[PDB]
Formats: sequence, structure tokens, C-alpha cells
Amino acid sequence: AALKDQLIHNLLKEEHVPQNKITVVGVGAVGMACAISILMKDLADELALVDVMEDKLKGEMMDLQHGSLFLRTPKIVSGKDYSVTANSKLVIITAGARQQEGESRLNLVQRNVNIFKFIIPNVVKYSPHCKLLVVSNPVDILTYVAWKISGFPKNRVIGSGCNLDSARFRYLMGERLGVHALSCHGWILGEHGDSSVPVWSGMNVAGVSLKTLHPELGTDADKEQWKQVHKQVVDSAYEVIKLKGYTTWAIGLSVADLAESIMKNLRRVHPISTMLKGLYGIKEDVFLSVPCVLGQNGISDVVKVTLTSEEEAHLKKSADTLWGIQKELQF
Amino acid sequence: AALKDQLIHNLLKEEHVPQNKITVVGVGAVGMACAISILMKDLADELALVDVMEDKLKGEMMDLQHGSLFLRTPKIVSGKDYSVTANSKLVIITAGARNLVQRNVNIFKFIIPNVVKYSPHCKLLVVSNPVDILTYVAWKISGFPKNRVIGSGCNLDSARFRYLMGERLGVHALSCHGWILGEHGDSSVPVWSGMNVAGVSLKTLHPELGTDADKEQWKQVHKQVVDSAYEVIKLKGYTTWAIGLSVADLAESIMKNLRRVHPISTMLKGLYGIKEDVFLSVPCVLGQNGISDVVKVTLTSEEEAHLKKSADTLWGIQKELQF
Amino acid sequence: AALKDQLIHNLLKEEHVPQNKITVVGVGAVGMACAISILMKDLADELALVDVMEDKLKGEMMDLQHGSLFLRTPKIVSGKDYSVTANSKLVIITAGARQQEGESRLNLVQRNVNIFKFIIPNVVKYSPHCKLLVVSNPVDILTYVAWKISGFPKNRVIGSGCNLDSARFRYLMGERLGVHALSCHGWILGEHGDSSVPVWSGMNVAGVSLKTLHPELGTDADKEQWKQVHKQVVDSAYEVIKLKGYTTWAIGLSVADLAESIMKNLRRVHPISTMLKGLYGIKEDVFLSVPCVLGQNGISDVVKVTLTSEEEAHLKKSADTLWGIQKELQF
Amino acid sequence: AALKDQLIHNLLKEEHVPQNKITVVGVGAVGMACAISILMKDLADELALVDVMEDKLKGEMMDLQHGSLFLRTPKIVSGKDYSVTANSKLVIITAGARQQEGESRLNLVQRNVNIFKFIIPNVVKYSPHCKLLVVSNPVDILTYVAWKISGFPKNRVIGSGCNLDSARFRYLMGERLGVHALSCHGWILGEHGDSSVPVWSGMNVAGVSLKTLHPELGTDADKEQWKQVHKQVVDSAYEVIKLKGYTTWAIGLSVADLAESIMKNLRRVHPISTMLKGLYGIKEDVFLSVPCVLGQNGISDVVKVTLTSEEEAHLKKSADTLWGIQKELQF
Ligand SMILES: COc1ccc(Cl)cc1NC(=O)CSc1ccc(C(=O)O)cn1
Ligand SMILES: COc1ccc(Cl)cc1NC(=O)CSc1ccc(C(=O)O)cn1
Ligand SMILES: COc1ccc(Cl)cc1NC(=O)CSc1ccc(C(=O)O)cn1
Ligand SMILES: COc1ccc(Cl)cc1NC(=O)CSc1ccc(C(=O)O)cn1
Repeated sequence: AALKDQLIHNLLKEEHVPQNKITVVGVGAVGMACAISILMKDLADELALVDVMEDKLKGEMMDLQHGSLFLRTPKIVSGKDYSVTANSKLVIITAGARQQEGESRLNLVQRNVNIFKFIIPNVVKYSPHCKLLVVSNPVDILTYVAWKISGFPKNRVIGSGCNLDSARFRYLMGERLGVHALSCHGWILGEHGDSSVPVWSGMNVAGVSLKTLHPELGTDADKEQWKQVHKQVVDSAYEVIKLKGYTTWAIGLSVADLAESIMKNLRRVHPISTMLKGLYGIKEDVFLSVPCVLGQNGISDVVKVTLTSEEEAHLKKSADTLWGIQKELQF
Repeated sequence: AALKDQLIHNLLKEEHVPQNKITVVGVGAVGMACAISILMKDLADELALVDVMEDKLKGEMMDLQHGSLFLRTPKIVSGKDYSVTANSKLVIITAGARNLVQRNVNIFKFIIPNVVKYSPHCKLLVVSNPVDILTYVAWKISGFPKNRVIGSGCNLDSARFRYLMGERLGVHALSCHGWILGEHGDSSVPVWSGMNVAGVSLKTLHPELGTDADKEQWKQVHKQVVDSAYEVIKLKGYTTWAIGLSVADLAESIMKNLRRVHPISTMLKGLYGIKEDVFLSVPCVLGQNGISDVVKVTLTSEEEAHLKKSADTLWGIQKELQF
Repeated sequence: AALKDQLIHNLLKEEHVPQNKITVVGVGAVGMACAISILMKDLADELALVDVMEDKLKGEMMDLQHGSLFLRTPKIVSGKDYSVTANSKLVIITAGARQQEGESRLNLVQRNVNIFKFIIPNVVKYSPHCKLLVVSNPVDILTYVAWKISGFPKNRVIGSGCNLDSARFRYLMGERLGVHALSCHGWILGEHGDSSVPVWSGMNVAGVSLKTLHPELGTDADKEQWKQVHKQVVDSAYEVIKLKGYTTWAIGLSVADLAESIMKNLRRVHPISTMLKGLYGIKEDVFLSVPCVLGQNGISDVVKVTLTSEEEAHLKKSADTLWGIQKELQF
Repeated sequence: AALKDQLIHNLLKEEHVPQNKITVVGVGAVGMACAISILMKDLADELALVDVMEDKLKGEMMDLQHGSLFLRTPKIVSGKDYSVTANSKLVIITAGARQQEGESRLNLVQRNVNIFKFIIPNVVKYSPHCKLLVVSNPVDILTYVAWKISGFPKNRVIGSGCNLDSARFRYLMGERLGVHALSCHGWILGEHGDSSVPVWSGMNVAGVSLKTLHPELGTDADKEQWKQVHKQVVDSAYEVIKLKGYTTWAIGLSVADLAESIMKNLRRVHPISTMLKGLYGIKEDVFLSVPCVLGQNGISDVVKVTLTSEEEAHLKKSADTLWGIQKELQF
């Protein structure tokens, strides 16, 4: 008698189980950028959102849903309780607390750990086999904490690390050179942020080494000052926060790119943070960005970049600072 | 020589004239949502963003540029000076003021002649509320022929409706068809007679459809479409995602000359019993020249009178305003 | 040390299992158009091809493989042995014999059945849970046949049926009208071919009944002879064949469209062929095109279109004729 | 009143002229693969096909047309008469005469010169400002021919050159290394064919030079025999033809990638053949593959690769033999 039943004859009981499902944890400006980039790239057949801010949660979920005519991701859900995230191939974490002044690095990072003590177990319970991608800062350390708290093998716990910074360094590289970033190549590795290492030996267009053309590249004797480009990169995020109150669009597109490799098993290489104990001369349990082959199983391989000894030195110094810090956290 | 010069030999001295450029005026939640959707559908070779808050503007430009590696739109610019909108094929107006209209009219009195001076041949796509009026304002102030001035109108609301249709029937909104026309807002018309799946008229299956006696209360569905913007602002302060997607849908049809039919707001004098310079939503054919054709929807006599009611309502408001 | 091992440190042992695998059976021109349309729409993470022409089979593979820089489907495999199609989500059947002179159509039909008898049981073996999509002609019969041989439930066995006819119908509609096919709605239902049913009562633009606007629509006394539009649809595969010698592109795009709804669980409605014993006044075991909600479990519901009386008789007549062919067959 | 009139009210009585029109010359397998690849990448608002095979020409057009529901390219046209190609932004030449013997190079080539003598003038007549993209073999020679006949300036005449070959190389690379070709980088430059120059020096993953890791790379003493990878690239067109009768898909995909940089002004760098007199030591009017910046004005800049003295002389030899051939042609 109903309209649905008058119009439509049903022939198949539900058994609805998601196939390529993604969850974004945290619907702050970063998460929703991740959400929208992912939805517009068609990477999932179900997206789940989670956060503690129930009102903002339902609202974002509703806005995205009203866009369905324009999407090809048939189901969007959200909630306080993590069972809406059940059976994710990928779980992306952007949840954070924002630092007070005085607070101090250490206490800030311990509150975030406090968030992962609640957030990580819940994800793991409902998606034992998901890959985790952390974006929260500080990224290298909070990723380590996800690895520790989830009990996941290191290949399934990925840190967004220096993915966007590299993209960045390539856009600026392209601005100076006059070609598209897609065709500008360069890697920023190691610890995310100002302590990141710009591998000047690797930078090229068309396989043409720029440090060979221009031996002063990056060094302090450089008439063209290419180290300031790295600087621009490292500073560009605060600079944007300074100008619009936060950043979103780039980090989201950056995450969508990672998500695509994962969800499509592309085995592309990205500068993202992984557990590198053993490699690049690192002996502590620390996550850093190195070129990783990324796919349906997370990080499967690492490209061994030939670093100078000063670069090898840089990373080795981040491992210590990191570990020092992680050593002082309460799990 | 300089490293760029060691690396690259110039052979052509480059006449940079955008061929598929798009401008979004206003970088609030709405306009940015429009920008990010447009970038991601690969619709423009150039995007320009104009506003009046210069930091906010500069920082949105920078945030979008940083993602260039992941985009296929090679140039993104911004600034308070409208020289940056030069040569746009399409200019999207999301600017608006926190009675108002005359205030919004005042804003448009500044923005629109600027847009017209730098892109004489662009199409205007008004999104800011109150949208049927602001679209009339832009058209009047612009000097443009009417096909080149579009209101976003009932497009999104028709998207919401189909979404909700598809929740009650269990098929994707893509396969649920239903039109909302007229004044964008509480006084819009749910055209019951055209709601169908696979060409199967719901109203014929269920004549009570949309009536108060409707045991299924499909009338609530139109009310829910008319309330949802307000409901969503209530939850998260504003709305964005769905409006941006629907604007990019319109962008798409224009920049590829698809000639798709959308429920958008056009200067409909001479149609539907209407005799005023008003913009109302009707099924428009939409392409490289903006609105070029309108579908003449067959209406019940009440629906016909509801449209006339909104023409005179809109006209009455405009008669105050000064340009 | 091999260059590989020198460049890349392996951290995982992989046991590759494909997550969104699609197979196309038959690398004729229809199958290869399906193939390219799917690879360009990013619907699968692995694509496998099979045929009996082992050389044609290896050339198509390589040729696709060579386009990998431009694709996002990491893995493309091919072979005469169906081992290569294992664990497919969706298997598309474009295999078929072409006639002699000479032989009867009934006997050309049997010959195709003897191909399916060999092909279907092999697909089932390596992809028990796959959805079957049959494209080969005559499609309503061969879909039934794939159904009976497979022993699959009816939801998981889909005939491409009238989905292209309807797209053409809509394209030709928008030519007459000056609107894009996306915005013309009209349905071709029933049997694929000369006896299919243009449902005139449902033709519209923006929900405006052309029928109500013009009561002659589809009538013999129609000054505008819209009927001839149906005729063009029925004849268009033919007209195309006289001209270029086969059709490919259009059927290929339309197959990918059906593939996108399945792989993404969109639950859109398509004019496709399904086992409709029980509905539409059909008392026989035959496949006919009706509007079907199509998703990750194939056809889950169908929309019941109010047919005029002249129209029910067409479908019941088509069902009688099909059944009677189906009885003259050897499984 | 006509149904279309009852239904639609015309407001704009407007005109024609397309904004992003692309033409494909030649509806052989290569040009059609170019057609479908372009249509699924949403690169055009109008696509025109032209060829002398009138039936085949109209057949392909109609087959593409029937897929309009699924495309976002509103207008597809075809014709023996080049008025159909009017106002293209890009014109892709894939025409050619087929072998038989007595290919006194300067003869089977001479018959393609003569095909160009008819086609190019017709292209230039109706698309005065278009970009010319030549794919026909022999490509570097036929691109020069197109250049001389059209009278276009060098930036607007483009040969597909080694764009596809480098992509295959990158593909074979990713097979040896176990990453996607997207992440492997290397350049094949110079004369498209056996005499093309694999630039070993520039091969790399994530900026890490392979020839540095492994100095035998590309030499005979290479126990890994990476020299056979360049040779397998040179040969793969042949192998494929040997298997399937011709090659389509990869040349179609790569050409659509060039199309993309042009139509979007991306200024990406592609290994394509440009008129390079004055660069790379070459003093004759010839076309070679070097890294080119490709945008809305064609080839605007050229990346100067650092070459060995062997590579350089090798490029010179290709330049002098191309020229030797070009002198022997009749315009
Ligand atoms: C700021 O907290 C969150 C942000 C995003 C998401 Cl998705 C979830 C959360 N919060 C939680 O998941 C609850 S656990 C917790 C622990 C400490 C603090 C604090 O120091 O403020 C907040 N929550
Ligand atoms: C609210 O003003 C704007 C917002 C977004 C954009 Cl893109 C441009 C603007 N505003 C302008 O372009 C300057 S003209 C003007 C007139 C009145 C008011 C007012 O009522 O406060 C504001 N501006
Ligand atoms: C025409 O045969 C095929 C076409 C495409 C594919 Cl993928 C597979 C095939 N054929 C087979 O898989 C072998 S079984 C068979 C049965 C009858 C005939 C006949 O009547 O000529 C041919 N083969
Ligand atoms: C076969 O030639 C063509 C192939 C594709 C296209 Cl689009 C156009 C053509 N051909 C033409 O444009 C006609 S001119 C000509 C000159 C020489 C020969 C010959 O030596 O066989 C053939 N035609």
C-alpha cells in the first residue's frame, strides 16, 4: 500500500557490508578537507565521520549528504560512537587538542596521547584490519603512539609525515623554474616541520640534476638562495594559519593522494613517516619520513636514499629528540 | 647564468591569456567550497579569488596553491583589485553582508561594475542570499543580456529533495527525479506531478502525494528541503559542502556547453504568466552562453498562481531598492 | 646485490589478493571497449582478460600494460587459463561466435551456448562470489543461460540488455529537442532488439510528460513520427555495422556505467535484463529488461512501471518466444 | 505546435563557435584510441573526426555519439570535408599510407608526404590558430613535413616523438623495481625508434640515481642487462602488432596526456619531438625528442639535459640522418 512498495518490488534482503570504506576521525577544518577531497576523488563507497562535537558532527554529515546528487559515494554516516566506523579499509586521524600558551610542548603532546588512548582502541575494535593514517601534529610522534596503542604492525600505521611539504617544495620549485610541480622533483625527508631534511642531491627536472648544474644549490654560498625555499615550505603552514586562521585545502588534497595509493594498491612512493628502526642508520623506535612504497597493505617497502653524512646526521638527531620525548609520555 | 637558464631554454615569449578562467568573488565558507569543488572537477585553467579581507584572501590562495601537485588547474590568483578577474569566462558571486538587501545591493553596486569592466563577456552566477533578488540586482547593474546572468536558485534545493526522495525509496538520488521551482526559499514550489523514478509518476501511483491527507507526509519533505540550510547552520554555524558541489555542477554545464537542464533562476518575463523583471527558478537549458532555453513546465492552476505570487512578491521588494 | 635490493629495502612479504578485481571475457572489440572504458574510469584495482586467441590475448594485455603511466589500475593480467580471473568482483561476458552463411540463427545460438557451457563453469570456479554481466547476443537468452549454468542466485546475474538502447534513445531524444541526453528521460524495456518496448508514457524532460503534452506521441497518427526514433534505436547497431563493421565504443561505455553502479554500490536504476519470472505478468522463466536498482549485490529490486495494455502483451509475447527458443537448447 | 516548441521556449537564438574543440585526423585504430581517450578525459567541448573512408568515418562517429549519456563532450562530428574541423584548438594527425615494399625510405614516406600535402593545408585552412600534434610514423619526419606545409611557427607543431616510449620504459622499470611507473623516472630522447637515446644518467626513484648506485647501468657489462630494456621498448610496438595486428591503447592514452597539458596549459614536461635547431648542437631543421614544456601555446621552452659526449654525437647523427631523409622528399 506504501509508495515505496507500490513503486518498487524488493527481491533481495539486505546484507549490507562496506567494500571500500573510509573513516575520517575529527571534523575540524583538516578532517572535512580530507573528507571532501576523498569524496570528490571517488576513493570510498562509504565514508564515516567521528568526533566528540556531536552538533558539528551531525551538521557536517548533513551538508555532505545533501551533495549526494553530485557524488558517487552512496553512503555517509557519523557519530559519537565508533561502531559507525566499523569495517574501514582506511582510518584517518586528525583529532587534536590545541596548545595553550605556557602549557608546553610536552603537556600538549600528552593530552593528544590522552586522545589516542580513547580514540585508537575504538578504531581498532571495529576495524581490526584497517590501515591507520595519522595527520595530527606533531605527526611523527603521534603516529608512533598510534602504532604502540593499536598493536598494529608497522606497515599498517602510516604518518602523513612530509607528504604535503614535499608537494609544497615542488610548487615553489615550479614557480621559480616555470614548469608545473608535477614535473618538478625534490624530496623533503626526516622529521616533519623545521627539522626536515631537503635532499638537494635528488632535485631535478627531466632527470637533470640541479646540484650538478648549480653546485651551490641550497648551500649558504648560493646566489639564488634555494635554502629559503625549504624555509618557505617549513614556514608556509604557520604563515597560512597566520593569514586565514588555519590550513585545510592542501593537507586534505595531500591526504586524498595517500588514500588513493592505499585504496587502489598503486605502490607509488610518497615521503611519509614510517617506523624506520633499522634503516637510515636509526637505532631508536622512531617514525620519520622516507620514500615509502604505499599500497593496500600500507608501507611495503622503503627506498634507501643515499644521504650525505650531514643529512644522515640530521635524521639521527631527530631520532634522539623524538625518542627523548616519547620516552617521557604516559601511555 | 641563473639556474632556470641553465636548466631551461626559452623558445617562445609567452602571451598569457586564460582560456577557461573562472572567478569566485568572496572567500567565506560558501565561496571556498565552490572553489575547491571547481578545482577538483578540472573546470578551469585559471581560478581567481577576490574579496576584501586581504589576509584571509591571500591565505586561501596560498592554501590552494600548495595543493597544486594534486590539481590540474595550473594557475590560482587572488587580490582585492579586480584586475585579477580579467578575462573570466564565468564569475561566481558568493559575496554578501552579515533589513539588508540594499546593503547587499550596495556591495553588488561595487563588485559588479568591476567584474564587468575586466570581463566584458563573462557569465555571472549569483549564489548569495537573497538570491533571486541579488541575481536581478547583478543583471540590472551589469548591463548584461539575461542569458548571461544566472541565479543558483533552486538547484541545490532540488538536489536536497532528490537525496531525501532516494532515502524514502532506496535508490540513489541520481535515479530519483523531482523538481523544485519558483522563489528560492519557503515559497518555492514542489512540483508533485513530475516526481518519478524510471518515468513512473509518483503522483499517479499516489494521488494524495503532497496533500495534507498524505499519510506519507511528503509535504514534510519539501518543508525539510526548505528548512535544512537553517538546520545545518544550527549544527555547524554555516553550510558549504552541498552548495559548492551544486555550483560546480552548474559550472560544469557552462564550461563544457553541455546544455543540461537545471532548476536555476532566470529573468523570466514573458514566461509563466509573469510580466515583471524578476528572476525565478524554472528548468533552464544551460550551456556556454548561460541560459538559452527554458522548459515550459505544465503547472496546476494553483502552482501557476504561486509563481505569479512570487513574481509580484519579488518585484515588490525590488521596487524599493535603488541603483 | 641486485639494483632492486640496493635501491629498495623490503619490509613486507606480500600475498597479493585483489580487492576490486574485474574480468572481461573476450577481447573482441566489444570486450576491449569494455576494457578501456573501465580502466579509464578507475573501477577496478586489477583487470584480467581471457580468450582462446592466445596471441590476440597477449597483445591486448601488453598494449594496455604499456598505458600504465596514465592509469590508476596497478595490475593487468591475461590468459587462456581462468586461474587469472580468480576472486573477481565482476565478470563481464562478451564472448561469442560469428555466423557462417549458412547456419541458422537458432544454430548460431546453440554454438554460443556451447561456448558458455565451457566458459561459465570456469568463471564460477575461480570467482564463486562474483557478479556475472552478460553482453553477448542474443543477450536475454544468453543471460538466462549463464544463469542456469552458473547456479548463481538471480540477483548476481545481470544481462546488459536494453541499457544501451535506452541511452541511444535518450541521445536521439536530445537531438530532436536541443537538450543533452543527461536531461532526456525515456525507457526502452523488454526484449533487446526488434521487439523492445519504448515506454512512451514515461518520456519527459524536467518531469514534463511528453505524452501529456502530445497525446499522439508514439502513435501511428503521430505527425512527428516519434516511433521512428524507436526504430532508429532498434536499427542503430545495424546501421553502425554496415558502416564500420561492428559496434564497440557505445556498448563499452554503457557496460562501464553498469560496472560503476556495481563496484560502487550506487543503487541506481538501469534498463537491464533480469530474471523476471513473477513480475510484469510474466509466467515464464525468461530474462527481460526492466528498471533495476543495481548495486554491490547485483539487482536487488525492480521498479514496476505502469504498462499500457498493448505493452503488457508485448512483454508476455517476448517471454513466450524466448522460452520456446530456450527449450530448443542443449545444456 | 511542434512537441519541442510546446516543451521548450527559445530565449537565446545563439551561435555555434566551440571553445575547446579537438579534431582527430584518421579513424584508424590509433586515432580512435586517441578519440575515446580524449572523450573520457573530458578534454573537449567538441570532437571532430576526419578521414577519407566515408563509411568508416560516419560509422565511428555514430558509435561515439550513442555513448553521449555517459560522456561530458556535447558534440561529436565527422566528415570527409575539412569544414567539420573548423576552429579546433588542437588537431591530431594520425593519417598514413600502409606498407607493401620498396619503402625506399623516401617512398613509403613519400606517399605519407603526399597524404600530408592534402591534409595539412585543409587543416590550416579551417583551424588557422590550432596546435598540430603529429603521431603518424615516421613521426619525426612527418612532423617536419607538417611543419613545412602548414607554415605554422615551430611552437605550434608537435610530434608525439618518444612520449609513449619513455612511458613504456617507466613501466618496465616499475616491473623490475616493484613500484608503479608513476614513481619511476627515466627519459628516452632523440629520434623515435631504434636510434633513440635512453638517458641512463637521469633514471631514478625518489631522486636516487640508479647509474650512481650501479655504474654498469646501460652498459654491456651490465649483469642486469638494462640495455635490453631500452631495446624491448624500441621493439614493443612490433611485438604487439605481431600479436594483435596493430597497437592502439597506449598511444591513445599517451596522446590524450599530451592533449591534456595543451588544453589545460599545465606546462608539464614531456619527451616529445620539437624543432630544435640551435639547441643540443644541432644545426639542421629537424625534430627530435627532448624534455619540452607543453602548454596552451604548444612547446614554449625546452629543458637542456646534460648529455655525455656520446649521447650528443648520437643526437647529432639522428639530426643529420633525419635531414638526409628530408632533403629527399618532394613538397
Ligand atoms: C580535543 O579532543 C578531541 C578532538 C577530536 C576528536 Cl575526533 C576527539 C577528541 N576527544 C576524545 O576522543 C575524548 S578523549 C580526550 C582526552 C583529552 C582531551 C583534551 O585535553 O582537551 C580531549 N579528549
Ligand atoms: C561584506 O562585504 C564584502 C564581502 C565579500 C566580498 Cl567578496 C566583498 C565585500 N564588499 C565590497 O566589495 C566593498 S563594498 C561594501 C558595501 C557595504 C558593506 C556592508 O554592508 O558592510 C560592505 N562592502
Ligand atoms: C568463439 O569462441 C570464443 C570467443 C570468445 C571467448 Cl572469450 C572464448 C571462446 N571459446 C571458448 O572458450 C572455447 S569453447 C567453444 C565452443 C563453441 C565454439 C564455436 O561454435 O565456434 C567455439 N568455442
Ligand atoms: C590513405 O590515406 C589517408 C589516411 C587517413 C586520412 Cl584521415 C586521410 C588519407 N588520405 C587523404 O587525405 C587523401 S590524399 C592521399 C595521398 C596518397 C595516398 C596513397 O599513397 O595511398 C592516399 N591518399
